[PDB]
Amino acid sequence: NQASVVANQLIPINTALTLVMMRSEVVTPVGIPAEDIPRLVSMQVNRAVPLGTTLMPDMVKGYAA
Repeated sequence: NQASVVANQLIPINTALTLVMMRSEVVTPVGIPAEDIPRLVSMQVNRAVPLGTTLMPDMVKGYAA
């Protein structure tokens, strides 16, 4: 079971991510892993991502693979 980066807090659109708005939890589908948690710091999202939402790389502008 691979853990992904789920939203730990209410992340609004046009806003940067933070350690507080990130956590390691199992979810579906298998998106971004919890290994690049510090690499996806202060990353602006294309849309609004609420709590309990798999963080994908396609949505994260700048983050690829």
